[PDB]
Amino acid sequence: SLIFLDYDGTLVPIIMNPEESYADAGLLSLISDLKERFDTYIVTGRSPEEISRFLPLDINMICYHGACSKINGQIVYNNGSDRFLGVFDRIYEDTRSWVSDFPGLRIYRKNLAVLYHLGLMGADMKPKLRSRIEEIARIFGVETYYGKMIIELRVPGVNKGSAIRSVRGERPAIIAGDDATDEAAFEANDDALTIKVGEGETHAKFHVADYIEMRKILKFIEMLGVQKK
Ligand SMILES: [Mg+2]
Ligand code: NA
Ligand code: NA
Repeated sequence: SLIFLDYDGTLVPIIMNPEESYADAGLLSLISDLKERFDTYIVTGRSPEEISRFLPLDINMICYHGACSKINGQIVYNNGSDRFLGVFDRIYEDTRSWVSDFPGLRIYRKNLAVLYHLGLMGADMKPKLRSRIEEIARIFGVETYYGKMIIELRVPGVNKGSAIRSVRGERPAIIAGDDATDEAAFEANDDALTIKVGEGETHAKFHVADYIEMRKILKFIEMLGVQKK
């Protein structure tokens, strides 16, 4: 059957340095085993280049919250998102210097998104930075996402739920995630086995404490298949 797994905060912990989130041997073994028994999909806001190096396994992925997928190794742009490739290049070029204007600010460039991390930044200039980002968004016609210590410019209309729905249709599936974008995905796929990771109110059918418990559940599902055959 199908299994859709969010990456950050679901399979790995949320950390201050997101560029370091490579999968450890434990996760590599778990997913390696899991993909042998289930059609496995990593669903993330990360790019295919990121997940590909973080988790170098033979699995499918829905990236950028659905703007691009990597299926059977093929980079597949969805909803004509490739029309935005030149846009994000320009956005990065015109805003990369902000790292000096706002010491502490970190900018993560991706083909279809530019993520501004305010984690190490001073509090005082955040409202100013936020307004600058929104201005760039209006200028280039892109969409702005506000997360925890994060502000990301992305392709308008991306939606994890819709992307997942599009793949599974009505087929049975497991869907796991840790934040609002996943909560929304559960809503768009409420007939699936929804799993919430972390604290907070949720409508998921099952709930786990953290990525460690999440991994344990996946570990168990694997053992179930070993007996099942
Ligand atoms: Mg997450
Ligand atoms: Na992470
Ligand atoms: Na976690």
